Amino acid sequence: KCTSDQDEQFIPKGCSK
Repeated sequence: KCTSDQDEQFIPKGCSK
């Protein structure tokens, strides 16, 4: 997930991957 709760400026390792 890219957005988790709310992480608009932050995407984790594996989101767009």
